Amino acid sequence: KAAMVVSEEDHLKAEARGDMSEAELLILDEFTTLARDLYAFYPLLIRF
Repeated sequence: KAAMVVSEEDHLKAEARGDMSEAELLILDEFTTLARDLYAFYPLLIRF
């Protein structure tokens, strides 16, 4: 998940043309999802 979101972000940033902050909003929702997944699993992972 982290790899995909970061890679789409990098491709977006490379393709600077046109209105991009919309796709950045979509990827920021995806990143909020990803950080939520991290704060769901990584606490148990750290404890383990």
